[PDB]
Amino acid sequence: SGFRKMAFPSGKVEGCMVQVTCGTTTLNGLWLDDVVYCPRHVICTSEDMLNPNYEDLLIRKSNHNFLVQAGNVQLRVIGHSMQNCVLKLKVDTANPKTPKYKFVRIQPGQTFSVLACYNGSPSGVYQCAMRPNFTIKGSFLNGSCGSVGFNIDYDCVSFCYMHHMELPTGVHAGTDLEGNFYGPFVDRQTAQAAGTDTTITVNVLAWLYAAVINGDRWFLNRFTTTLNDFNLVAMKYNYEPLTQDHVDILGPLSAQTGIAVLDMCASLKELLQNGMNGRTILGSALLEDEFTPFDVVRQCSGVTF
Amino acid sequence: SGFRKMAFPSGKVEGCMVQVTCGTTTLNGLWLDDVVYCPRHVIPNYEDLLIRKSNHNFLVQAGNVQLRVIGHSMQNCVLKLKVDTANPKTPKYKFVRIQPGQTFSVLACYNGSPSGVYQCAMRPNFTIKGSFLNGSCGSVGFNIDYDCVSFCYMHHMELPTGVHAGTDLEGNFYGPFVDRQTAQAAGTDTTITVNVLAWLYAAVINGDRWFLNRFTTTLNDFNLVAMKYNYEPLTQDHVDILGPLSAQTGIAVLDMCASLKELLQNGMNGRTILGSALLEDEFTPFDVVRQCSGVTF
Ligand SMILES: COC1(CS(=O)(=O)N2Cc3ccc(Cl)cc3[C@H](C(=O)Nc3cncc4ccccc34)C2)CC1
Ligand SMILES: COC1(CS(=O)(=O)N2Cc3ccc(Cl)cc3[C@H](C(=O)Nc3cncc4ccccc34)C2)CC1
Ligand SMILES: [Cl-]
Repeated sequence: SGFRKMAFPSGKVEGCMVQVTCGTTTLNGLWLDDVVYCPRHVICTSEDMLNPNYEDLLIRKSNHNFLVQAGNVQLRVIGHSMQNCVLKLKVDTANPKTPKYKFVRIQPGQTFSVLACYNGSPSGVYQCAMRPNFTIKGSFLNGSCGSVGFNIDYDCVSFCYMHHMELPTGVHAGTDLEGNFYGPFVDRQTAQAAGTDTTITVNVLAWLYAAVINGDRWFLNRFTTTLNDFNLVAMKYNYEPLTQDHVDILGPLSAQTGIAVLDMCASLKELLQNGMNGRTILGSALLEDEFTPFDVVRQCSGVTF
Repeated sequence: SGFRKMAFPSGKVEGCMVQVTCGTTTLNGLWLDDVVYCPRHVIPNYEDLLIRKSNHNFLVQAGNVQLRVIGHSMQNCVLKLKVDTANPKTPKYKFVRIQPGQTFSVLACYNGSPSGVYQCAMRPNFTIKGSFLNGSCGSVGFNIDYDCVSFCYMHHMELPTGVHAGTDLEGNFYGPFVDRQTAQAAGTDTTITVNVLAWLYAAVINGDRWFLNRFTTTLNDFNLVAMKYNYEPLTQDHVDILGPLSAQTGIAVLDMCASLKELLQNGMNGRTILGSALLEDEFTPFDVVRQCSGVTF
């Protein structure tokens, strides 16, 4: 019993965190085999950030301009290249602590763990979701750039995010490990703002199924809904449209609890209309959207209370 | 910017998790140097049950390697299995006993394999609101101070309300519990007042000031009000501990108490604080300072 926002154990990622310094800028890098991956803005000044020409800034650098530190050991950079918004620093030593890993690009609604780092040293781990507007609501201070997001289903680390910047609203933007930004963001000090955010509907439904598994059914009703009538109502509360894929994905949780997806959609519609009336669901007074159907099946028991 | 429920990095603890099997029971153990620590219920008159066991009855598995048990002893509700191999991954560590209100990270494990990490607090009723399934017994709670792991909790059981109970690493239970199948229940819980105040200071630091007002209060008037909402009494020590956050934000502790008093009497009125519609009590003053400063390990 219980339902917590649970992160993956971070040990496999901790052994990959290094510090990268170029001139006055210091940030974090991910050391996998003989390559250190880091945000390309490590080559920038604060002035450069308005309209940086990364190709022009990079051609002026040599390998020995990049200082890489793994613990108390200085790594020697023997090559460098840029792939999209990430810099790949070839080093003389392969990381003996390199785990089994993949680089995966995720979709909005997907969750992952963030190992927040400063000066190549891990400070904390927390669970996050890629918002529908492609930002993340993280907890990051200056010096956190290069911190990574990941999942560890089985013993393989799937790296899905590298931190690049904080937007004016306090939310965060970054790239996959191939350097492609999530969303329409640029690694430039440009007037850019997160688009209007929405609630991840499939995740709220998954969390309502988690509540039923743990023994709570106060929020259910005798009604059902068509998928179209549910979406017409959901859009009015800034909820993401629910697709047939989302309905298919919720199939296993529907079969375990005995509550059809469209019947759980009817309960959500009523919760949006009435609120909670002094009650909570899994210790929360708001509808939680940062647990996916996969996270619920992973954390919850296979036997409904 | 941002404020999340953050756990310590778990790597130093992951390298200590092992699987312990005795008969039909399988649970987790903590391997430090040449000793594996686990709940004694893996084997009730525990001394009588233990005398009938030999070293070879305890099967200990670290990853894909079988460790050989060469001795065993009981300390309170914890079994200490002496093994033939010292853990080469043993970190710098201490065994510490925490107080209610203090927080810690839990590395939840099944079959000696870590599955997740989450942050939680020792409730004033000595239970923890964890997330554990069958097979999680022996999972540990800890804090990291510089490079030293301070082990503070070992999981033993789930109570009927779904909350959890366990011991320190010396085998002493947190709370009036016993390690047997009998009628036991968590007492009525209260809210950790000093932690709610710390979280209100975290909200101010993150730019949320709607709850701030011109009023102040006395410690006595605040405590009279707090007792009526099932909040723990606020002591002069709690006021002293909140000193740094008070100086940083410019809001006196009894000034923040007047805001909390108004939040208890009026509610949030459709508003949230740090993305929450409830008053959060699982961040200590030190957790707030640490997350709003970037301390590393
Ligand atoms: C909205 O302005 C802020 C960021 S900044 O200092 O202006 N900054 C400009 C900028 C622009 C583009 C890119 Cl790719 C990186 C950056 C940098 C940046 O985003 N750094 C930070 C990342 N993650 C959390 C940070 C919390 C605080 C400070 C800085 C952080 C540096 C919050 C102050
Ligand atoms: C009231 O909870 C139940 C627990 S039990 O299976 O009866 N149980 C009896 C018992 C007695 C003493 C001691 Cl020290 C440990 C235990 C065990 C226990 O507590 N295990 C569990 C711990 N943490 C989460 C668990 C979630 C599910 C199951 C079991 C868990 C085994 C479901 C009925
Ligand atoms: Cl995805």
